[PDB]
Amino acid sequence: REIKIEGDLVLGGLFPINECGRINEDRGIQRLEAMLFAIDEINKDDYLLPGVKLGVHILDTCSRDTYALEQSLEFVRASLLIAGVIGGSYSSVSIQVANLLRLFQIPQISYASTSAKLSDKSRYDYFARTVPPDFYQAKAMAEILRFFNWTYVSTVASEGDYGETGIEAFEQEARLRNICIATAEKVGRSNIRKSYDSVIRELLQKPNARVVVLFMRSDDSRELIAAASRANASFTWVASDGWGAQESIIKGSEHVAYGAITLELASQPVRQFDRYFQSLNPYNNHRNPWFRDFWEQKFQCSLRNHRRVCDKHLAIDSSNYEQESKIMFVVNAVYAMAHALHKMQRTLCPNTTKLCDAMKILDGKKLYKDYLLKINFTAPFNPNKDADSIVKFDTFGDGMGRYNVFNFQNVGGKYSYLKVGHWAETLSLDVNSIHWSRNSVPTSQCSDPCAPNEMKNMQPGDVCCWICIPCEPYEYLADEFTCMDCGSGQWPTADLTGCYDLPEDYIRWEDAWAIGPVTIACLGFMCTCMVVTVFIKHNNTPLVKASGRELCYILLFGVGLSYCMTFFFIAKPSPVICALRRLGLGSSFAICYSALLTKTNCIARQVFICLGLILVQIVMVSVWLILEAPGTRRYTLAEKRETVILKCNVKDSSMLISLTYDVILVILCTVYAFKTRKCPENFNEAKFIGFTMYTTCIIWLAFLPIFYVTSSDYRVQTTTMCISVSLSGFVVLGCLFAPKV
Amino acid sequence: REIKIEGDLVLGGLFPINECGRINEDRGIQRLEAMLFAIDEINKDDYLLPGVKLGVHILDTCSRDTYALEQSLEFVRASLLIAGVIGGSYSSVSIQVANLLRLFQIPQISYASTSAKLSDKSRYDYFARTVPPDFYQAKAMAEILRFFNWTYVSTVASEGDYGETGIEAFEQEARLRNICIATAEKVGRSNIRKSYDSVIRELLQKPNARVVVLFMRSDDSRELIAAASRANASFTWVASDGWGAQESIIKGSEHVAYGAITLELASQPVRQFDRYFQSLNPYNNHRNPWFRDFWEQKFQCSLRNHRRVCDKHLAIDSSNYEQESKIMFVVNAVYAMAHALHKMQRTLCPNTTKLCDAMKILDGKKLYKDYLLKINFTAPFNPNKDADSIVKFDTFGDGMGRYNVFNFQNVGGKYSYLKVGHWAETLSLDVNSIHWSRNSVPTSQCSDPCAPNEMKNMQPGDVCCWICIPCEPYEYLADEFTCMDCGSGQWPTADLTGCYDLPEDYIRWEDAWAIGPVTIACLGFMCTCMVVTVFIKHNNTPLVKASGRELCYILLFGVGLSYCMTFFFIAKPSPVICALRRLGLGSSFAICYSALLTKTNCIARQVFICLGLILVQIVMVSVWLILEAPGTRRYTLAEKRETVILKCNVKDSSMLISLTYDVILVILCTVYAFKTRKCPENFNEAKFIGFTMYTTCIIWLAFLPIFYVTSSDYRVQTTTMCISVSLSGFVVLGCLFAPKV
Ligand SMILES: COc1cccc(C(=O)N[C@H]2C[C@@](N)(C(=O)O)[C@@H]3[C@@H](C(=O)O)[C@@H]32)c1
Ligand SMILES: COc1cccc(C(=O)N[C@H]2C[C@@](N)(C(=O)O)[C@@H]3[C@@H](C(=O)O)[C@@H]32)c1
Ligand SMILES: *[C@@H]1O[C@H](CO)[C@@H](O)[C@H](O)[C@H]1NC(C)=O
Ligand SMILES: *[C@@H]1O[C@H](CO)[C@@H](O)[C@H](O)[C@H]1NC(C)=O
Repeated sequence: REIKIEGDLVLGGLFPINECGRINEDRGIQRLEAMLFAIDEINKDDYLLPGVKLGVHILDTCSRDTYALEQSLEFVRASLLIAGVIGGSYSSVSIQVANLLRLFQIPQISYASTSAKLSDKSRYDYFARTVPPDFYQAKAMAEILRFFNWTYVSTVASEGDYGETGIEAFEQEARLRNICIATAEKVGRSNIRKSYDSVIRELLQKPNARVVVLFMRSDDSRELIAAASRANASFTWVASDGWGAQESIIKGSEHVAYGAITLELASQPVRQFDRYFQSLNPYNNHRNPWFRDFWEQKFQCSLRNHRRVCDKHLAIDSSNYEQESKIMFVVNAVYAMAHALHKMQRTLCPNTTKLCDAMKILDGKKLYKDYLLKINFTAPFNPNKDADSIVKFDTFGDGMGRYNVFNFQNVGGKYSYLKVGHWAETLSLDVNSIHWSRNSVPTSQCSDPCAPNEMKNMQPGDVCCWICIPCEPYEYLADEFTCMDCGSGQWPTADLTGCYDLPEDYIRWEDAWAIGPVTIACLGFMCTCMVVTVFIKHNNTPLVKASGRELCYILLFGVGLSYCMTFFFIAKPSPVICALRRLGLGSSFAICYSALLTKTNCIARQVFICLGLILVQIVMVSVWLILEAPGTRRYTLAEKRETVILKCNVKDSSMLISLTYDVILVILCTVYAFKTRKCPENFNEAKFIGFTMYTTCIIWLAFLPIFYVTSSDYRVQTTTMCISVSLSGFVVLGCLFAPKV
Repeated sequence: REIKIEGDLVLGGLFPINECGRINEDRGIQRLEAMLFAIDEINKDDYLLPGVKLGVHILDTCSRDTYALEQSLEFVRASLLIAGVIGGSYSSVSIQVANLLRLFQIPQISYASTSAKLSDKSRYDYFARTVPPDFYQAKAMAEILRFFNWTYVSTVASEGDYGETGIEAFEQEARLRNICIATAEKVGRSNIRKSYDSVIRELLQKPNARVVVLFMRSDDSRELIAAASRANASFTWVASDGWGAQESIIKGSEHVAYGAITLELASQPVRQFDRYFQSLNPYNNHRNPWFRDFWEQKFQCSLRNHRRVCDKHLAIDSSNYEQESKIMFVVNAVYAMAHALHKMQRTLCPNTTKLCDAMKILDGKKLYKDYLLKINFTAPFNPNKDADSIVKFDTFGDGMGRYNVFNFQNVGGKYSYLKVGHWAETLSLDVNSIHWSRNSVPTSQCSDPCAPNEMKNMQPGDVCCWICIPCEPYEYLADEFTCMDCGSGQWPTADLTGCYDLPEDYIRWEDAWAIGPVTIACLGFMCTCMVVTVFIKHNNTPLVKASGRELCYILLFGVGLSYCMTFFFIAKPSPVICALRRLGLGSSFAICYSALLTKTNCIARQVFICLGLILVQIVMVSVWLILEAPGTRRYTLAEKRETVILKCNVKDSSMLISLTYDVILVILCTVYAFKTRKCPENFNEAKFIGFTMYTTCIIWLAFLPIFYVTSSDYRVQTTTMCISVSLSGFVVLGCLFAPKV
């Protein structure tokens, strides 16, 4: 089981064919028929090793680490001849052969070993890939979980030298663009969490992690899809090139990965392969001893007594297979050895064409410094040469990171893969053909964004998580993380940034006071109207002649003003109104004192009536000073969180100070009118004035101490002030008209 | 630089000597002079390979991975002779030589390679240690962070195949005994966090992680102590056997690790070593070419023109060195090869003694199945044979986990290590000789335990962290995580589990009422006393004869009872007292109705006085029914969070219902006594009774509507009820005595 065609030079090469059940049919013998294709297409091509036939010596690796070492001794046991192997297509296969070809100085060219450990050039100093490392693959998994703003993800990586050193470079590149990984764990096949149902349940315990980064190998992604359909669930499988663009890892679970996003490595494929690999039947196939049963296992044929025996019209056309992505890399990484062993011949022995004596030892260290910086044109089957087709190794012997972004679009019945994107500067994937799980762009964040009514961003200690919590309704949410207050008087709008002020109320609308006391004040116009018969119609009455005929024009005209000052208590507050209420209340109780205590010396006496007529302005001039000097415009009281009630610019004691200027003259009114409690003059002094000395001004000391207790203060001061003069309007001044007529 | 002494058989062995600056002097040539000691002590010992001389072929490893492979080819390049190597003392040295000795079937016996990857017997099937794995070392780091209850730790492990597979078995054994690791990171020498100041600052950003699990190698623990003293800080270094019991990793930082707890592997050392290694001078030392400059580098001597040249009286006694712990393991793991190559000779060729023809090929696979189950007595220098000294491999080729627990006690000036503990069942370390950092048993938990006044355990989503938060003061903290309420009436004690009830108040102490109204009631005894002159002294008065002489014994005796029912309003509430208040208040106002409305028909009238004398019990019999049928015991009102005020078992309307039974007879009292407002009989009816018809019962309708408004209800009903009868006690019944005398 090893090909041996002779040649003046020998190229090695060890390929994963077995897996020893299957022949692997996609990344296996579809690559061994490509490297052997290029060797068949070198010896015919002149000006590239002319006259020096290249022969190969190929062995399988059985897709296993410690079996590759037993097959790697077939090269070097003649050295204790080979001028370079073509590496191993897997990762753990090609690490622990570079730890044995290093000792004999044999160069190794891998073509798929995307691992980060193989750039430490102090240990593997004979290892140049033609595939970019996995640091440029975590960089395409941070810029693809930020173009969709997924933040709360859950990474899964297989154990070994591929996952654990390709996910330790993702956790140090997802904690740099604020991506919060929930659950990271191993899945590998040596007793960590080897039950695949024990790890698909852990990804189901989190309900808010629908984006799972599958950085696993090609073995633990056909046993994590065959264990994510039994224990039935679904996510958005974002996966590395372990999954890749393989249509044989998904052969029996075509509905659970129906929105998967995988990224292969970008390759414009070769177009002379499908005229060669398609024309290889088991009848005409000599060299490789694994191709004689490849068509047996692929087409399920036979050659013991199994199913349908091979008919000769069974070939491999484009209805069977699609050419693998990493077939450009196989024919590229074998010409790089063919450009090294040609430029060496142009240096050591340029006069001769065949193998000289100076190139018969094959100095390995000199072969690694004539080759590591060797750029070239291309694999010559791919056109657009200058448009990114230059094979070129870096200082570490790598390629350039060029990553297509595939998608598992299940649209045409046949569940096929489909390209959407790019890399190397550009995240250029177009969201118009990407199908998804449940046909929607999914979200995975730690906490949901909530309503902007009272919530706020409260991130306790980290960046990826927060919590929305209600705050006060009088505040505004300005900085979107802590709401702030605007103060009393103003109320925030629906935007929760600015606050709008409020007026007081419609005091004059009804309030059970815009119709009640003004109807009592509607009869207040009838107090002076009913007393107008004493005024002008019957001014020559003998009882009025013995009364204060000049005094009743002060005693009853202001009684109508006491029935008129309540009108200003219902209008809008203003310096023309609420300061006039300070001028009105002093004028209203300028009659209850000047017609009770003064009329004891006038109506129950004109030699001193000039001082009594000047007694109304005895404090009213000083009351004019307190109605002019302090602030007499407006105010606005603010109670608990909803009050804009606009009282005038005084206090309760300021009205009490004006109340003290007149009621003290009414306090000693009945004390100065207690002597005439039995003896009248015209049956009116002891019969009427003593009643208004007691009963009238007691109401002036009843509701007035209650004026500083109430809150709305609607009719406690408007009605009762106008109602208190109706006693002294009728029982002493309208009472005289009762026996008149 | 390789020892070669001949023999009929050959034992290998590769030791870490260089590091190529130092000769490492503790784990290096103090081991190579021990394996070569046992080979010098085998050929003299009969009955253990008799007549077959054992020769060694020893090479250095330079303490490096990929340099051991260039020296491992010196054994096997004659096979493309050696009958077994004695392994590599390091971890990464002895993994990637078992991946090359496996191919030629050569057994390898390590003696310090404590790693968990080397028990996967599908790959390294020619590798039997004599040191227990690292799964039994994480099991001694979970049971040592639970005996001190440290929970919030921060693990640090070096990169490679020792740390990352010895700390991935600690994180899966610290999340099993509730130990919450804060910061886990790599420190290894390939561009992860290779600045050691960048990782000692990350352990300083957490202020609550003073316990750091140092699972690093012997290289990143002399550059993490030489970078934890420059950027000066201190912790409690709990460290694996990378640190171990080495007194050369701490040579210049003897104060920063002064409370360190390290665990080596338990070994009762050999006692024939210090008679052999102490007697090896550079004059008499032939074989090993590294010992000729070992004493040059150890004693800082010379042999270009450096310091003090070697005098011949310079030897190595017990004042220089202490024998390493893993020297029992070197002489043990080389006799296991000597018991394998002896029991094979007793099987294949027992008739002859020397090497026969059947043992001249040295079948390697048969050498690994005659040996892997081979128990033996001991290395024969260690006594107490049956007391745990049996060399024995398990099914995976291991030892038994026996771990001493050292301590860096800096007590004697010379900062020496000191043993405290044990393992293999028992955490038996005794906390009486353990010095610490700052002489205290440290703590590292996520959140501190708080005061039990109002706090509670609030663990949001995890187990390792919580938060203490204050709750209500009327609740008790029962379950130590959520405080619970006990309800009104009872108040929790200092234990915050049980609640104690409260009485109401001392109502009769002062309350501005235990001296005020009772002094007014002290004169209440003087109302009947001043009226006693009308009672017995002057009962034959003509004004009293025209008055109700039989009626005043009902009108004034109950007036003293109205001055006596206020006494029950100050005593303790009870069915004898507060239900008597219901019987008293009806009896108190059985006089204000029967001497105002009834005395209008008696004192201002005996043909109908028998119905008036029966009018006191006209509703009092039904008032006795409501004083007997409902609940008449007690009650207890509970206001907001502090109130146990015990009113009697009625409502305010229940007293109002008793008030409605008598005051309605007093409501129509003045209406029935409004006719005699001008005409008296003995100048007492229209002059006194009409005053008590108006002024007395108006006070009965003044304070009684205020009795259901007050909260404390101290003197609003006790004083004013007794004060209201003083009007009808004096102005109508004491007023008649005023013109009498
Ligand atoms: C089955 O045993 C193992 C062990 C380790 C890895 C893998 C594995 O899945 N390798 C995958 C991913 C790959 N990009 C890489 O080199 O890791 C290349 C691509 C290829 O060559 O076709 C494979 C499999
Ligand atoms: C300097 O380069 C390296 C690389 C890897 C590990 C180490 C290392 O520190 N090994 C330490 C710890 C050990 N118990 C083990 O076997 O890992 C044995 C004990 C000994 O044999 O004396 C050493 C050093
Ligand atoms: C997150 O990314 C999505 C992807 O288009 C975008 O629509 C959205 O606006 C982004 N959110 C923020 C806050 O930038
Ligand atoms: C935690 O361990 C220490 C170590 O002795 C012990 O004293 C303490 O009581 C333990 N705490 C609990 C809650 O068991």
